[PDB]
Amino acid sequence: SLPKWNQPSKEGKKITNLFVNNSLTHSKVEFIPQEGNKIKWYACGPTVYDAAHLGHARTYVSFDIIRRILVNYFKYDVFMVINITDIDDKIIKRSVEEKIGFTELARKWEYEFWEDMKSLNVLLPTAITRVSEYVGDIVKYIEKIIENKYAYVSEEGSVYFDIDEFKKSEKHFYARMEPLSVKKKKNAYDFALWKSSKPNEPHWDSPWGKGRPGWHIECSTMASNILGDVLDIHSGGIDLRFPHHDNELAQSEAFFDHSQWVNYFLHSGHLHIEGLKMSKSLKNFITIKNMLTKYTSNQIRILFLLNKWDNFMNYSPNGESMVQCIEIDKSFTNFFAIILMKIKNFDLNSCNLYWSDADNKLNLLFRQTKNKIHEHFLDNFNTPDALLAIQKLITEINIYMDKEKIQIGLLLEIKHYINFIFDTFGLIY
Amino acid sequence: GSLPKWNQPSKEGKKITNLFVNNSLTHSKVEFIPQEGNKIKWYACGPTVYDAAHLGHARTYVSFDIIRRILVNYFKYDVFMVINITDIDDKIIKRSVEEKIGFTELARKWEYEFWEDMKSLNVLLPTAITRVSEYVGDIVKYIEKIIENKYAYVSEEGSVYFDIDEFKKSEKHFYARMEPLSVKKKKNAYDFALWKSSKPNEPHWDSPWGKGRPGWHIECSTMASNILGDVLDIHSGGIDLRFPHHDNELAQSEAFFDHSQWVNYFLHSGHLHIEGLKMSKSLKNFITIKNMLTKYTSNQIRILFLLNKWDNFMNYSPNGESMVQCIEIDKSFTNFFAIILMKIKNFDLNSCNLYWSDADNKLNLLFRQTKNKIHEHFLDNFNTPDALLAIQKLITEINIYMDKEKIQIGLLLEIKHYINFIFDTFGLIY
Ligand SMILES: Nc1ncnc2c1ncn2[C@@H]1O[C@H](COS(N)(=O)=O)[C@@H](O)[C@H]1O
Ligand SMILES: Nc1ncnc2c1ncn2[C@@H]1O[C@H](COS(N)(=O)=O)[C@@H](O)[C@H]1O
Ligand SMILES: Nc1ncnc2c1ncn2[C@@H]1O[C@H](COS(N)(=O)=O)[C@@H](O)[C@H]1O
Ligand SMILES: [Cl-]
Ligand SMILES: [Cl-]
Ligand SMILES: [Cl-]
Ligand SMILES: [Cl-]
Ligand SMILES: [Cl-]
Ligand SMILES: [Cl-]
Ligand SMILES: [Cl-]
Ligand SMILES: [Cl-]
Ligand SMILES: [Cl-]
Ligand SMILES: [Cl-]
Ligand SMILES: [Cl-]
Ligand SMILES: [Cl-]
Ligand SMILES: [Cl-]
Ligand SMILES: [Cl-]
Ligand SMILES: [Cl-]
Ligand SMILES: [Cl-]
Ligand SMILES: [Cl-]
Ligand SMILES: [Cl-]
Ligand SMILES: [Cl-]
Ligand SMILES: [Cl-]
Ligand SMILES: [Cl-]
Ligand SMILES: [Cl-]
Ligand SMILES: [Cl-]
Ligand SMILES: [Cl-]
Ligand code: NA
Ligand code: NA
Ligand code: NA
Ligand code: NA
Ligand SMILES: [Zn+2]
Ligand SMILES: [Zn+2]
Repeated sequence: SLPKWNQPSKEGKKITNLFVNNSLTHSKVEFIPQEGNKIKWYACGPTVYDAAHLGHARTYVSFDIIRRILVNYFKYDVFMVINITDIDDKIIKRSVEEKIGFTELARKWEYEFWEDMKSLNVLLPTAITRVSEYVGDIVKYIEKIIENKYAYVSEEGSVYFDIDEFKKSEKHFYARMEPLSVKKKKNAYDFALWKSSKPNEPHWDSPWGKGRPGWHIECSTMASNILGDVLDIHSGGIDLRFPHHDNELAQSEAFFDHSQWVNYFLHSGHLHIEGLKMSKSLKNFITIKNMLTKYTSNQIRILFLLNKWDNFMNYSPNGESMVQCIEIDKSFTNFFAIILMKIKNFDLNSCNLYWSDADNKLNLLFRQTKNKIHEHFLDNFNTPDALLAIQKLITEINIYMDKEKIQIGLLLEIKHYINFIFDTFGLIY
Repeated sequence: GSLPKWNQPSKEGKKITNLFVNNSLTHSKVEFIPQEGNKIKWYACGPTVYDAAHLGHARTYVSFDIIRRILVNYFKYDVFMVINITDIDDKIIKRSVEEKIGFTELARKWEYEFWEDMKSLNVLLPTAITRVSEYVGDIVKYIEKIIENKYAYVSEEGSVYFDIDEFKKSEKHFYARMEPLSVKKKKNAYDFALWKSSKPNEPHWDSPWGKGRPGWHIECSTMASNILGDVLDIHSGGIDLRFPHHDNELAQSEAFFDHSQWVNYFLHSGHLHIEGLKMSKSLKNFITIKNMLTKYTSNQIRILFLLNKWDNFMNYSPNGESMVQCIEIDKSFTNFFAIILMKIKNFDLNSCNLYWSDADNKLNLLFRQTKNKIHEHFLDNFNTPDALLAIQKLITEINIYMDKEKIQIGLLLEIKHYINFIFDTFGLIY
């Protein structure tokens, strides 16, 4: 009578002993691919009606880092999909007051969104799926949900998910991740898959009449069509856990008539500003473009690296939060300057190369750091502690370069390792 | 039992990739297992610095550079690599008297040129460089311990010789583990000098046994032992060095530590031949690395080696016959990057429909197949020839997809990043 989770079998799968905080189990569990070393991942994208703000940046940069860890560090094979919500009540209302038109507006703010991602060094996904391009597939998806007796059609022409029918099934549980958050309709908790459209509203043809997709049906449709019956990872901010993500699971479970559409559901914590979530609704937001007029990409990525992806974070404006980010950015910059110049200008003809005790000591700390970072990454993508490991290492390399006789080959190897980690962080020096 | 036995490392607590390597100790492909965790301690015999390096030298150092890059960059093993510089040697001594420029100055000259040649070929420097001139004191202490364990004796002239018969008697010791069939002052003709009493007009060093110079092989056991210790994961070199140089290193180090296995995996690269014979200084058939670089680029030379399995022999056709294919491959890669970078830049999100089409699905399917083919090849004793071919086939389809199909920009980025990742593992630069 309470929801259960099935862990993937380990037979035939890439095993790293990675553990992640899974919202389906409300706990840290071992990450195991559904197939081989493959990771099918779907991530909720923006509604393109306005600029993106620092809170959006927190989620997309945090999960960009995680993706980089998964691909660049652990050498998993990741296929990532992001939707663009270019049809929405919000897009419609903003397009009338601006009088610029449904599509011109969606395309404008989609452009600015990818430009903002580009500025933060956020990698593009393998696939981008616009809702406008998938309306035909949404209708076919909805039709099968009805064919499976888990959705019904109102007289106005709307289609609603039948929660009671879905629960009835022993194979299904509704609201797996937030159980306690639960005239035309059967039950008040039923939500629309297809919304009948007024003559003055944009609409699409359907077997049930002119209408528009409902709030959650799009994400289940596109992810199912591109990634199929089992997603390894589905991600988003914690606010989307209920009702958006829980409703995605009900739709996809109802469509495929199975019990687990997602193995691992990851939720980033919110960025708060003066104790409240950064939200357009609260008019407390800092745009990404505004943030880049005072701080660089490396500095902003360091800020997110310092805050565990799954915890809440508080941003103090006026740069109180960014002081530490700027100090770390400075130490990284100067470190690379010295080690690069020393590498480039080092002359072997004049240098004595005997492997000294200081060389042995630095090397030992270097290999210890590699292990500390590996354990940190396995521990739910603990970048704050991995970043500290790099800083401690750099403190000792700095001492060695200044005083000790330098083994050039050792310094090269150290530079290569730190480049590799910084590429995993998305830092660029 | 008249045949050497090999101890495979335990698998418990160690990184297992299912990599297989051609281990000259077993004369076979065996699963590679680190001695400790994911660490690999690796020692590689370096050059003798009395002259220029040639294409055969290049083949071995580039081949093992690629292998090192695969182990580190692809499989994420933790590798410590040591290369010696043989800057004391009969040849160095003979040339420095003919030139009258002086022993260290001459060795330092050709050492400089060796490293400039490696940098031109994009060969990464090892973690540790050990000059013999810097380790002669340690060489002497090493010899002392070998004598204390009764595995070496001192001639009256002041030379010190390894005692093969004493060494073989031990049940724990077997002499010539890798070429069993290749086996006056001395007890037996098969004994070899660890320390040689000093010839007149030759440089010399003090020792408890008199003025002398290290013998041919003692340096490599000494430096590898002092920095890496009693068990090397990997020891590498050209196949000609397997016997007597590498088998004698094993006898020296086993005698020093009095144990049974100093090296877990011994890798020997194949020779580069020119007109059916090994490229050799003695045969006067060699092409210098510098000479080669006036006609061909680093990428082209590395592609030449990528196409030939590291442990096979390869025949180099001169006048650029063998380099024709390499230059074609390098040009196709250059054009590929020029094109894919332009298409990425010119992509307009307003301009393009982004629906995940069946052509997008087909290219992606091929892309993931290529990743697995390349993984299987790297596990298959570092089969770069078959991996390079996999990249070439993929690039051909990406070229077709770009010309006609409506392109998924994110897919193209992922593909370009993977190819950059594989090309970095190859030491290619585009
Ligand atoms: N203050 C905040 N802190 C962290 N993440 C935040 C956020 N606000 C939204 N998201 C997240 O940003 C993404 C895009 O939001 S959307 N659907 O376009 O409004 C979603 O994953 C939200 O949870
Ligand atoms: N385990 C390791 N230890 C040390 N250096 C390592 C490394 N893995 C990669 N590099 C290094 O990281 C870079 C690979 O680029 S990439 N894949 O896009 O991040 C190169 O500079 C490698 O030498
Ligand atoms: N024709 C050839 N093909 C491939 N490898 C060759 C080679 N000649 C020498 N080496 C190799 O190049 C390295 C240089 O060492 S030394 N003692 O200075 O010559 C050794 O590992 C030789 O086996
Ligand atoms: Cl499952
Ligand atoms: Cl993302
Ligand atoms: Cl991979
Ligand atoms: Cl506009
Ligand atoms: Cl940037
Ligand atoms: Cl600044
Ligand atoms: Cl902070
Ligand atoms: Cl120097
Ligand atoms: Cl970097
Ligand atoms: Cl044995
Ligand atoms: Cl052993
Ligand atoms: Cl090498
Ligand atoms: Cl010089
Ligand atoms: Cl170069
Ligand atoms: Cl033999
Ligand atoms: Cl060591
Ligand atoms: Cl020799
Ligand atoms: Cl061979
Ligand atoms: Cl040229
Ligand atoms: Cl050329
Ligand atoms: Cl080049
Ligand atoms: Cl060839
Ligand atoms: Cl490259
Ligand atoms: Cl490039
Ligand atoms: Na139920
Ligand atoms: Na919520
Ligand atoms: Na014996
Ligand atoms: Na030989
Ligand atoms: Zn969604
Ligand atoms: Zn050697």
